[PDB]
Amino acid sequence: VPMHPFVKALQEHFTAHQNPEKAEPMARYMKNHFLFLGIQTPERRQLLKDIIQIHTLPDQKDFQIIIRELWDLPEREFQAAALDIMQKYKKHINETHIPFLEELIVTKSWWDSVDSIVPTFLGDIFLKHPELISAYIPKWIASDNIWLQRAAILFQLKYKQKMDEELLFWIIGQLHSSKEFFIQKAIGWVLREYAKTNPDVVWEYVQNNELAPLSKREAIKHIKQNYGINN
DNA sequence: CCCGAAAGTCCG
DNA sequence: CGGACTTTCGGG
Repeated sequence: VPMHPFVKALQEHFTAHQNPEKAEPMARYMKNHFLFLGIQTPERRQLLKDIIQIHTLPDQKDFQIIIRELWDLPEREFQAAALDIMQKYKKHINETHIPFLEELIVTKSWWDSVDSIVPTFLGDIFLKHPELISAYIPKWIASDNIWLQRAAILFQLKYKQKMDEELLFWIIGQLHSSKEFFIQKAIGWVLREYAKTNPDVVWEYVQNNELAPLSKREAIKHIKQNYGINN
């Protein structure tokens, strides 16, 4: 597939501002799973802005094409740009994009891309179409893929009073035995966050259900102050 | 300005 | 283990 001119312009502009000195620790921070150009977010967003000002944002007919082509580029900044761009097409995104979003989650996978995709884009879709949750979450949990499993945990992260508690706890129950850091941490996170909405329910859950020690400790990082730590 | 979050390192 | 600290980013 021939590169879209918008993507080529973006690649040229990013590459002209690369910083090899910054790229080295930036890559080590991601455990060297990715090449980096060495461009951090404030400049990366300005550089994207430059290209939009010159070329304009492509027609929505090319939205998914742009994202995939950026996803295929080796340096991590292009996936970060791709997520910035998807946000600009946000009002075109609906439930038919769930498989498209799945595929972004399982390719070039790490906590930075997956955390940017799940509580926002997928979170909004399932909030509007909760009947579709059961068409995906059971598969995600059963899959070998820890990022799909993390997606099942985190898609409700920002739901607050719209949280489905029964569902949340069922999902955690399914994954509480996982020895994977990124799963134990996501469980801790989502519980810590939901505790800001309903501390009593989270407290009761962690005191009476099995969790990895990391999950539990992270869950009660704040609300342990409200209940106390027994001798 | 601040704070809280993800990671990360380092230490007992 | 779990705590102290670090950077970057986003939101008040």
